[PDB]
Amino acid sequence: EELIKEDMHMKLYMEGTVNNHHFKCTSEGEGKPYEGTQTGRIKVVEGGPLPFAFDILATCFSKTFINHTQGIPDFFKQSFPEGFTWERVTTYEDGGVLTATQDTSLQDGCLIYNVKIRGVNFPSNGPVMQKKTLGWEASTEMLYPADGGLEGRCDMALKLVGGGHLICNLKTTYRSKKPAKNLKMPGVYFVDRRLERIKEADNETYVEQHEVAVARYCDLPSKLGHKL
Amino acid sequence: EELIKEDMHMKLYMEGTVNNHHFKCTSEGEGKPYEGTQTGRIKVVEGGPLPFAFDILATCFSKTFINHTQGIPDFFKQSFPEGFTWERVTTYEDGGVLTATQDTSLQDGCLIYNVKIRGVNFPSNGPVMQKKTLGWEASTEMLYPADGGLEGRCDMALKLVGGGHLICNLKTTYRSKKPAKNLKMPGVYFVDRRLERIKEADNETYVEQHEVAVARYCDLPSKLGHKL
Repeated sequence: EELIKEDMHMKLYMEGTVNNHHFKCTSEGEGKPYEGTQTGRIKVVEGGPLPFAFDILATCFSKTFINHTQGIPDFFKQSFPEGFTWERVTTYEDGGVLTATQDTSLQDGCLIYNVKIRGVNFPSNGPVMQKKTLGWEASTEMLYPADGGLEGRCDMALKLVGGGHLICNLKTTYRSKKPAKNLKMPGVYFVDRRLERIKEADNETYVEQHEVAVARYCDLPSKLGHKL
Repeated sequence: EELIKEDMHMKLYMEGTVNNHHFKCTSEGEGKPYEGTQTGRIKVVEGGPLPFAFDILATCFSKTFINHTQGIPDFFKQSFPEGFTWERVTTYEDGGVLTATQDTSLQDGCLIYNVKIRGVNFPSNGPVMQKKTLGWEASTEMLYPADGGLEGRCDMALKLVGGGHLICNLKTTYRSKKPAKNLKMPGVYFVDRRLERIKEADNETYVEQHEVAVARYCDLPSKLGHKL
């Protein structure tokens, strides 16, 4: 955590496939890890233009930049210098499935991300393959300790050209590369986010994204103590 | 909404099956619809004792009692006197699937609920059929307008004897019995809840449950206006 400063930069490398279309991306950005804000500027550097909506890649581009306040133990910031990994399956209600695995490390004061994606069964006439999406609504992820790490569960709503939504479900496992001895685990908690597309160009082969993410425990009264 | 007073009572009838076990329940309770709090006292009146954890029925026992503040249009309170319905499928990560359909009406100043449940494929040696559960964690449901009504998506964590969790996903459709002409629809929003078992007796054939539920829009700054 002393390694995670008030301002920090990131660099990312990504490779993957979605329905038999291969691609690679890179990004660089910066943010304020304790305020929960960050910006990523992303280039598709192989396989552009992608034949699918860039939106389905948005959550692959940063858990160190969540505002955990001084009250919630921060699994992610605590993991440095060793870092941590995440592994996710996102399931779309029209059948698309996107798996992703990620490594986060700290090198020369810069966060370094390496992400690998594999998506299949996106319907050819669906909004993702037809590029009829308009970004994500805000969301809430529930995180809970499981087997020495954290698991996350989140349902997200993708805005559609024409006004509807297409929903997906995210199941994520977060694992620290630091021994359990050295981690204070949080209880069950929540991260509220708003991830927004700020800019794009050349048929989505350049995209700028911003996220704000703030953690909380449930602050509702408890009748089991306590309790308002 | 003038029909929904600061204190209101409820009565419920429930019938269903879970893995070839038939049962019926009734409940009666009261709450403060604008404060988002309620209590239900529930009896298993046929098929008791149930061979499964009562916890899987908990979310079948009340959307009128959500605190929507004065800022979020309240789909549920607006629906009266006609009322509304909900239909849900809850999918457990170990394979159990529970479908439920519900009618809410207002009769003589009392809310009346009629619920029908059908659950299948709960693993015989799983925590539900072995009655190794210890209640639910707090949760957040995302609600969004869809096709004249609202849909909800929520992931919940069931506490397990021994310390783990078993996760499930809830997909719900809420439909008003009042014509669209007469409803102000909310935008996408969130309901945070804490549902707690207060009391139980005679092998879970009597259960008292309390819920607190408070709605919010995402209050995080937006870089698309606006924006802190």
